[PDB]
Amino acid sequence: LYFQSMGRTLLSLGLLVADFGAMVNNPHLSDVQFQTDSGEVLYAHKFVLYARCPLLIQYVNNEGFSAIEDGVETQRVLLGDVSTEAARTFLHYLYTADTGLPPGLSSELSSLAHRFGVSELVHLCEQ
Amino acid sequence: LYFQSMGRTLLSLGLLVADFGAMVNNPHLSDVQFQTDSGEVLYAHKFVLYARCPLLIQYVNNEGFSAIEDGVETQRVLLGDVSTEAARTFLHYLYTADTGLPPGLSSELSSLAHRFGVSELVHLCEQ
Amino acid sequence: LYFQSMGRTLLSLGLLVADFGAMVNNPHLSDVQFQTDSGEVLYAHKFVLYARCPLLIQYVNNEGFSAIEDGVETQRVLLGDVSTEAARTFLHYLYTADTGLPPGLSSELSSLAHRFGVSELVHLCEQ
Amino acid sequence: LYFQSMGRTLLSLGLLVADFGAMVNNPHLSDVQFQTDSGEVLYAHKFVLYARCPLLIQYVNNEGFSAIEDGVETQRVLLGDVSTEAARTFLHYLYTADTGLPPGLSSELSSLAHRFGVSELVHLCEQ
Amino acid sequence: LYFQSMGRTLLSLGLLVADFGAMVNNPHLSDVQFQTDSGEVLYAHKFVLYARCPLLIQYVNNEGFSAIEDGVETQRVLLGDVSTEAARTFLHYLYTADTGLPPGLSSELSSLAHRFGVSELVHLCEQ
Amino acid sequence: LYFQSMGRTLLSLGLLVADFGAMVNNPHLSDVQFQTDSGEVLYAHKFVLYARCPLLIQYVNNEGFSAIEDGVETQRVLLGDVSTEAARTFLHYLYTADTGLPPGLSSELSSLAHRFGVSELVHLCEQ
Repeated sequence: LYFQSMGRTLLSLGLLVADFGAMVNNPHLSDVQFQTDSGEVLYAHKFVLYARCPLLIQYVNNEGFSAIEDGVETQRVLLGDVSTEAARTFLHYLYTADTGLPPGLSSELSSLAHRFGVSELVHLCEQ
Repeated sequence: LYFQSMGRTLLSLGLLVADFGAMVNNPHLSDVQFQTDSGEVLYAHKFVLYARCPLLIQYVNNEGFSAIEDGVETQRVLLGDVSTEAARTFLHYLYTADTGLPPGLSSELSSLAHRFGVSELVHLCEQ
Repeated sequence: LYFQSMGRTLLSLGLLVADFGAMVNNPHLSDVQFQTDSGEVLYAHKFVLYARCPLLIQYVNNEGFSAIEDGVETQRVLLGDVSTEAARTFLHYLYTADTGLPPGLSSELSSLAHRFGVSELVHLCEQ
Repeated sequence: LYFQSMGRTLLSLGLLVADFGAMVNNPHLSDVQFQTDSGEVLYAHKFVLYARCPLLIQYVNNEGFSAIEDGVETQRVLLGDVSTEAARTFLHYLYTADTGLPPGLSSELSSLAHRFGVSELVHLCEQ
Repeated sequence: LYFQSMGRTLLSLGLLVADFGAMVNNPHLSDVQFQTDSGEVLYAHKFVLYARCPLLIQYVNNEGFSAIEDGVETQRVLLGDVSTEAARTFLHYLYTADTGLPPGLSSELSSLAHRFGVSELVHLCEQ
Repeated sequence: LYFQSMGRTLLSLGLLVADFGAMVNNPHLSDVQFQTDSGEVLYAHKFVLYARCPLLIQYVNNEGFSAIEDGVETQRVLLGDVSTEAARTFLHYLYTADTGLPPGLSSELSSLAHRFGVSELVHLCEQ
């Protein structure tokens, strides 16, 4: 039953990526956030960062700091020299593995990918 | 939504082939049957034969003849010089496009495929 | 030989769906037809309906009636409250498992799918 | 560049599922845990449960309670009438969408899937 | 690890076809060339022709002749009655197996494919 | 016609890899060969090496030397510190992109892959 079986497999995986995609920049259950030079804040989740990107969660733990936002404590991390759109796309990749990266952002993404050791994303950007 | 979309596609196609597979040698709605030299009768359906194999439905219409089985009229067709297992497998291919052909049968199948112009099945058998 | 093997598999399945697609609304070997409220008649084949959709063939057998068209007897079935285009698309799905459903029809299709228990098509329509 | 592109896509998705798979029953960053009738505790992460399974996170929030384990506070939730292996497999599905479910567990899984509205997993279990 | 494994597989194959594609009409290491009726010369490589197309390398060996171009000896072969674009596309297929054939060329390609026994390309052209 | 189209695509690519696979260690049209420390000679083809592996063809051109074998001149290259089986597998990868590498050879292959810059093969070996 190859077609039924592969069909179920792809469908399940598609639901999973849509489900985690809905958590990108989602303040619900967010325990970490990134502030970009524009002042914009991007909500994230240590779960994803730890699971997907050891250098990034290390940076969060070392360079992040306690902040109160709307009466709720979080770990804020400054993420400088990058557009908010590029930062958001980088998080989207960690959450969803989506390879459809906007070509206008490749330079930034590759810089992010490089800084935090996301080899696979470097390759996406070079290609 | 590539994964959801391809998943749904493969799943639907898998159901379709399982559904038509259940009609192979199924006397329900059968309006044609093949008698092999062993005396065994294989039930089939002109719908499939017409849609999938012009040379076979032509042979059915030209060489077939009226027969009564259990009080019900059908078109019986003699299909000589082939094992029942090979004939059954050939019908299975017309109904399901299943390419997993038992290697022990390839010579017979290829002969059937050749006689009735099923090019694609010839190729499966040579390979 | 994965690529040769999967290639042959997809190719065979593609031929099968094209072959059965050519039977949609095809009066040849048609033993059942649907009349829509517009007066348009859609030719079908009990083979497909029985194999693919138990609730639909049950409705055909229970609610259908004998009709003579061009001197030939068939089972006519009234299929009300649905456009001919939606009915035709529903049959196309039963014959081919094609998931590319015209978005303009999704409401009708979903109603058809629901009425005749085609779960998979309900899902296609919701998504 | 279809093959390079689909290759990169599947590879990225494969890394993602392996990365999240490593978080199944992983106490690191765990903010919720399930206690089964055997007394065994399964570590989980509200991030996944919220994103993937609304009925389960609702049950966690409503029926869960504060617990201290090794001096650290978490939300403990009793998950009765199910083997630990079945519970663990259910979490594995929420984290990874893996469809390769051990057949010995299908009855339990289907019961879990049903209770928490994971339609897709019900289907996997029936098939 | 199906997704990682198939991903690596497709990616490797994609690199291979891009690498050999870069050799189409590439004079580097060319030991055979085709002259079309326009006077245009197409560089090729006996390696590919021998491996992929027995009738073509046979024609090269039988009908080709020694030629000096820029002080370097090669085997020149006249390839008449075909546009350079069609000849180039035919070579591209032998080097890369690319099935995306420009529809404007199908008649020529099919003639080439026929003359040199490239069954698979005949089929691409008919379809 | 997705299934017919992808089927044709995979089938063509499968033929291509089988065709080039038949050239691995094939003395026909061989213009370069590798001698391993066991004394065994592996036939190769500069076409492939140039197209697929710049560092390897550079090594061939710089370190290779003229040799006469059975009265025919070739470029012989010493390839030390590696088993013949590992060397042969490395060539097989350059010719076919086959990712199914024998696990017993991964250390050698990775050393070869590293020495000649075949990044993709390094990754196959680490995984």
